[PDB]
Amino acid sequence: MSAIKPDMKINLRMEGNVNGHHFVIDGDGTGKPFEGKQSMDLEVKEGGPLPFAFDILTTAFNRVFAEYPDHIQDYFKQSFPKGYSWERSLTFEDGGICIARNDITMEGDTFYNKVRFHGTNFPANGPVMQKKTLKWEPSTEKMYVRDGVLTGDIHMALLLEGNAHYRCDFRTTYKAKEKGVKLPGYHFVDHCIEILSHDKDYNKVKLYEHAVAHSGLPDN
Ligand SMILES: O=S([O-])[O-]
Ligand SMILES: O=S([O-])[O-]
Repeated sequence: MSAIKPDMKINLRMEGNVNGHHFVIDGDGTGKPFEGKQSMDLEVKEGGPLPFAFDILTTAFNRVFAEYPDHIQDYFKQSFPKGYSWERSLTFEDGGICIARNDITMEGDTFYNKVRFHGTNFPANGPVMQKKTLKWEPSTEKMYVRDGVLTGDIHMALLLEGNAHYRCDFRTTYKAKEKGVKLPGYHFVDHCIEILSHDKDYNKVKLYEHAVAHSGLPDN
């Protein structure tokens, strides 16, 4: 009923535009759905070298890849073989705003990902456009249903030069392709995302995420 393997390939193409700058990015990677770990090699095919911080894009490059325990419904693994899509708002504290789409589908041992990323109102002297971002801090997503739709909220923070932080609020909606796929209870998903290596101008990046679901206190 699932057909999600313990090892899967990941195939991804992103087209997008931030502060007027258009780009295209390709990803080929591998992951381990049931351990909640994945890794990806990203390559810019148009719009390079990007005039903005690469970190803003990186959560755009699948909650399938998260370790769900048994007492929590796993909507993402239950949305296959047919797949699902998500939509995200990234509200930055200094007025920068991004919206994002991923349409996720499966052929054999490979997830396919049609991704769209649009950003604006980023200040010219901000960390994004000055490229002063170091990494996303690990996070904790909250998952809840709001009018028959699974929703994730995250207080994200980008570490900057000098250990300052640049805030971002995520809200993501998640939508199974198949009707009447069972919504889960209110729960959490810890994340940690990480650029493992990158070339100088970020035309080549190697990314890794690790995520695990939990009920919160007292259970976790
Ligand atoms: O857990 S992360 O730092 O690889
Ligand atoms: O479950 S709480 O009340 O400790």
